[PDB]
Amino acid sequence: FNILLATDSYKVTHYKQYPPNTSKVYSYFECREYEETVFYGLQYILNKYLKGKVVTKEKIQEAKDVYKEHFQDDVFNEKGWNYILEKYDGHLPIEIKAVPEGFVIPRGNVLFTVENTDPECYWLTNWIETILVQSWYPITVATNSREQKKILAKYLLETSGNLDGLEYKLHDFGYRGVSSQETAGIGASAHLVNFKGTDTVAGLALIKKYYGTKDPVPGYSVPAAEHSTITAWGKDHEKDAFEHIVTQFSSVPVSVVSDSYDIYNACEKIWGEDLRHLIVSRSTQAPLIIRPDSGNPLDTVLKVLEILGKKFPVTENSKGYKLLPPYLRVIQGDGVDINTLQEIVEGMKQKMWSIENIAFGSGGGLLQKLTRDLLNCSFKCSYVVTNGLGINVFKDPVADPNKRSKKGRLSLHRTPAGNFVTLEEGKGDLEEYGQDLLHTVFKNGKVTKSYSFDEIRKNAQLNI
Amino acid sequence: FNILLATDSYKVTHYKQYPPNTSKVYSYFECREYEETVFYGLQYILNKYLKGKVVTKEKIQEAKDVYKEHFQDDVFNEKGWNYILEKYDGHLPIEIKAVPEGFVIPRGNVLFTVENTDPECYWLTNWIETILVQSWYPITVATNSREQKKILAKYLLETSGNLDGLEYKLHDFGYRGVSSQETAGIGASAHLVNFKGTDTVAGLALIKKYYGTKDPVPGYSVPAAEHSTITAWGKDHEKDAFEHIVTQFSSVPVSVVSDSYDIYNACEKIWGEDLRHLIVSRSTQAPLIIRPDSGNPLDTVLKVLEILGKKFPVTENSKGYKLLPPYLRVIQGDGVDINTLQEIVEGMKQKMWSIENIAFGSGGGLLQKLTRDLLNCSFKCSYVVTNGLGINVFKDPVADPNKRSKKGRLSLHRTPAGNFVTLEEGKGDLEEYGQDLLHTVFKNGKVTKSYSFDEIRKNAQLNI
Ligand SMILES: Nc1ncnc2c1ncn2[C@@H]1O[C@H](COP(=O)(O)CP(=O)(O)O)[C@@H](O)[C@H]1O
Ligand SMILES: Nc1ncnc2c1ncn2[C@@H]1O[C@H](COP(=O)(O)CP(=O)(O)O)[C@@H](O)[C@H]1O
Repeated sequence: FNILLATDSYKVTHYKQYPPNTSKVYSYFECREYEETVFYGLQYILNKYLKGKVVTKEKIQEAKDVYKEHFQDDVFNEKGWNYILEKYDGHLPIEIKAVPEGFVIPRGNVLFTVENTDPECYWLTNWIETILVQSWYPITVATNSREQKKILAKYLLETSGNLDGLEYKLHDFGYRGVSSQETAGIGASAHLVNFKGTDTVAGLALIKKYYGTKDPVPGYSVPAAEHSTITAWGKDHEKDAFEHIVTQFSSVPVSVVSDSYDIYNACEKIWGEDLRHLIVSRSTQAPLIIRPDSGNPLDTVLKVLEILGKKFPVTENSKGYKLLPPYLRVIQGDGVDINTLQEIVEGMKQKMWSIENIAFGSGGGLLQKLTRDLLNCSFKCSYVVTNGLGINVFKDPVADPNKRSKKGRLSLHRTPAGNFVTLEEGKGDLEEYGQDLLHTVFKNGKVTKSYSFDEIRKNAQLNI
Repeated sequence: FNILLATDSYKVTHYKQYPPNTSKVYSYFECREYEETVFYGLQYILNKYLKGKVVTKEKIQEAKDVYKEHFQDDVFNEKGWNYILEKYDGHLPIEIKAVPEGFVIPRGNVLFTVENTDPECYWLTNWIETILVQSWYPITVATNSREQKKILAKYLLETSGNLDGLEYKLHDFGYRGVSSQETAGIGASAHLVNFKGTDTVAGLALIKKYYGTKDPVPGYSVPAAEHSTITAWGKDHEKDAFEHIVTQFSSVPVSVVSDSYDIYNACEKIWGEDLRHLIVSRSTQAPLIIRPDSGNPLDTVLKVLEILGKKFPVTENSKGYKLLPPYLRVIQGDGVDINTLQEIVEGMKQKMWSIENIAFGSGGGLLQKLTRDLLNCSFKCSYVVTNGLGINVFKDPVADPNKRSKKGRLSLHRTPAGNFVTLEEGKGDLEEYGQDLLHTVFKNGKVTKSYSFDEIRKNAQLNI
């Protein structure tokens, strides 16, 4: 990895575009006015890409050669990078201040600020915009995950009277459905800010390396069939496949994909009749989890539940909602995103089914179907010093007031009612609103302030 | 990077789930029935992740320990993995056959197949599903980028009578808008199958390392302002910003974001009067490229063109469409995806503006707003050998015929009319349909057939 090659091409020329005698460029990240965002993921970037000796004589030469061909010209700022190498032993002269990770913050508030700490390196702040802006992704995954947890909590409370099991109710199965290995680890770690369940091993390793937890792992999984392990038995042997699998995993929970040929038949005749004896013997600590995986997600779930309700001993919990026996559960892993999750739980509640009966798996919906537009993640310059004079800078496009950016030096504060406000134009120096909530997390090549994953989870909790 | 840790967790238990006495699991990848897809990206994954000695004792222990905590149980198949270490010096006993990269293939056809080459390794075919299915992403980016190129081609032809500059009409600005560094490089390279322009330099490194071109670089870029380099001058000095930049880059094309404050004023009064003299003197090889970046994408483009056509000498081309002077162009980079690109060119044609006038930048729309669902990318088992008998396996969910998978051993053929057919149930052996288009690309830890990026581009060409 070469930081000199991890920027948008066109930023290679920007050092020639600033007003002459600019000694300072100060920029900020916000999610422009999903009402509140979880701040997560910056520390990963600081550690993996930004900290330490990131410039070498070989990296300079590599970038020189690449840009010569990419531009067919010599725009590359070889001198500026040589300066950083010689003066700072390749350590970036940059200060980054940030809200603590895990913090839940309303939209349109400053989340982090970047500035150069050497006047020669005015051009550096925005060189690193590209890399730092990728934090949109773990912010957005964490926020969307947390929004889903809010929905799950509402209906579990309504239908059961408590939140037992909540943190296992939405499980990450997005490994194959993301755009890369590196994305898999980052997104899975972001989901684990809110939940405990992941099939994406790389998330755990990222957390261990970049954040740290008290546990050996933050993420968990249970044995489960896939279509290949059922259909390999042949069409006429779906029952033999079912019986082999539940018997192989008779004392731990086991998920079994049941829609290979006919989901309604598998539930009513195979699970509900031929193999019933192997289900009702099972422990509360080791349920069979029936997995539909096709058809209309709500309609399938309701019909699966009605079928099981006629074949197995259903009870009524203290809220008046129907509850399967504890050795039997359902998981819906097909077509799950925030919208369909809401429809499924509302539709279950309407038909008097406890949210205790169900859990969810999500892949693309959880980790891939998300863009920087969802939270309007944006990084803009708000303050420059030119000729020793500091000036408040901003954009304000005529045709879109939503893209208006903030002015001057920024700080984040608690209001007297305990909400958040971002003060502009250096006004946080007036001290009418207490101390700035941003901390310096990076300075001159060093990470200066850090958070364990446990602090992060704590910060990201629902009100409850 | 540990391949034993690069699967969905639940797959760890699948060696216990297949029928006893199974010696072969054969699986295939298709984009289930955007009617034709560009097959691109597998060769990256083969080289980075799959080839050579991928198993070591250290990797085995690491996996063993992680899995003990994740599952809170001993389910990891140490014996299977140790067998591969000792018998094959850690090389994967797997054969993969694939259609050549760059091939454009209709929906619902086999694109690659995977099988174990040693009966002891039956479980390995689907171990590596997760990592292989990640090919959905470069497949999908290349396909969606080619589809935008068809739209571009159509309207450029209709409005100008040729395709000059087509390969430069859609520029990749998606670096900051993707989910990670790795995605950035994979996505940029997939876009370069169809176009020449990227600001994501990692795409170029990937292509050189994994595919190779006779070109010194496969992608190119031009000097461009951002809001920071314009707004830094202060609100009253937009004109000085503009002036400084076009003078810095007088002899090459230069793109200037013009909507910081009021794009309509910038075009009419700043470019159109104040700085008109610095524009009209410019070379055809070095235009000013005006960049709007807000408002309704179509409306803003049209109004920008209306303003400019009143301040600058418009001609009418041989097809009757209006054309700005060669020193003056426009680039829309805001809000651009396949849908809006189509609306803009059609809006332009309706108002009698040539598509020669415009180029497009796309970020999230190009590299991030895509999922596995768009082309229904799917990997499924179609054939097993159990007790020395081959059986044809498939799924066929009652409620969703779109999810029916293919049966038996598969091959891809040219039809007599020159289309594609996938033969099922090993019927390709009857040899009624000429050569199987799938070629072995991986066998037993070695990459066996490679494509340069040059063949890939040639294979992915438009009809025209
Ligand atoms: N064991 C499991 N439990 C719950 N959901 C699962 C699951 N295995 C797979 N899924 C669901 O199915 C997705 C993976 O898609 P598949 O490759 O199994 C089916 P298809 O996309 O080929 O039609 C996951 O992202 C998840 O939503
Ligand atoms: N030089 C340029 N030419 C064309 N489009 C550009 C561009 N620079 C940025 N863009 C467009 O804007 C996207 C980057 O978003 P920005 O951070 O510049 C504005 P915002 O996202 O904060 O509202 C790029 O992916 C691209 O579509």
